Amino acid sequence: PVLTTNVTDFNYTPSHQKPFLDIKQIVEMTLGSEGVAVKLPRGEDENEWLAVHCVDFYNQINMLYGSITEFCSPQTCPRMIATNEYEYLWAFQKGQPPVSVSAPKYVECLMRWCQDQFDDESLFPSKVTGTFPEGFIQRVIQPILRRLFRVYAHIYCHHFNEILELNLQTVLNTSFRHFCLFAQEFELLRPADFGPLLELVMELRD
Amino acid sequence: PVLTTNVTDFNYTPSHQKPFLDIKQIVEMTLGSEGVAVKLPRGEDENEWLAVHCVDFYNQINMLYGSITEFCSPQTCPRMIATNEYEYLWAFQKGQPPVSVSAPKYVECLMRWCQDQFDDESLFPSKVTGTFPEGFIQRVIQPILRRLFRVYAHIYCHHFNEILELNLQTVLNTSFRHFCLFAQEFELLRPADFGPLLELVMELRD
Ligand SMILES: [Zn+2]
Ligand SMILES: [Zn+2]
Repeated sequence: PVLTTNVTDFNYTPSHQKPFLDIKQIVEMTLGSEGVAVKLPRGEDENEWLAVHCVDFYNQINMLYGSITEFCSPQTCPRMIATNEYEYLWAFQKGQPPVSVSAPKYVECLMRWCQDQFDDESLFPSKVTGTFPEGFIQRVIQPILRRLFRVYAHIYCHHFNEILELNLQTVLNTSFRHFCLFAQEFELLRPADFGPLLELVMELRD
Repeated sequence: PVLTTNVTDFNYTPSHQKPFLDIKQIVEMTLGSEGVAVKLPRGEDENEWLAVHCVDFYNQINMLYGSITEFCSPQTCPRMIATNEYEYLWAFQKGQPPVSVSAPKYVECLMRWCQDQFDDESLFPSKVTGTFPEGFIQRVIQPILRRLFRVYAHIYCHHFNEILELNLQTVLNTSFRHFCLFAQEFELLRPADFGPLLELVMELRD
């Protein structure tokens, strides 16, 4: 949930997942940085296609957070924010009210939660002989995409300078563009799910 | 030195450094992947320019190894190799003969050794009022560049598929190209220092 208005032990720890098979200033920096597979194939299963890409998107965000993880600590980022207009909250026990947490605690919990869904055989069948549950796209895929977006939002609004230092602007913008086009093709994310990055999506998408 | 012919605890650990201030198959995969600041500025000090870029190159290699580190363990890569024609060795105590070690042990030792040179005030002055030692370029910069190259060699020859999975082919090729052009401009590396990547350098450089 969304609230709209030298210690290293507690930074985000990356983990790769095995394959399934103000805002105006921020956006101008993003576009200026550049100067320095979406459709379901015919005969292919939609759930499988969406499952494949959901694990792939997790892995791109894992690689991108991992590149800057030493710059995001509970002292640099005491709240999970995407500018001062958006704060994102985490519920530690399911069905309980979400709370304010530092950005790396948030990212850690969220990413480990995604891996727990990928690793759950009743959600993501790990054999050819398994099936997907009813409501898979709405009940599993959509919540995962909505949450992974919040990680992109924190990176762009609070760590873009570091991404630029490492020359990862094009990899970041390419991943995000593919994430947003994929969500559009299947109506997984709507304009409101983009929060502070709406203009970015308007520019990058096309 | 050069010899020419589920446990996770022992993979390479990344650490960012604060800013100073067969082979034919491998090369064709590299070029096909693409379809899916060098001169000293006027009035500027050469030692400073080379010191700045040496820490920057370390940081690009750190980010690139970090992206694939879970795929390089003492079981996947029991020797530090760049194809079966080149094995690179590490001396654990200075002045002693270098030995065979696993790739991630090698990379760990080498990168931590680079940081120890960057952090040594008598080599890399950490204030405006320090000076560089005599022989800086030959005795400090050149050995560091020669060693960092061996890390690029292992990545290209043994982990390129994983770099491709993460869409980092262009970032890898861009870093390596800039590394090789920088070495050419100042004669830091010679054609022999490139070992198995000579053809790659021939294609990428220009
Ligand atoms: Zn942060
Ligand atoms: Zn390896």
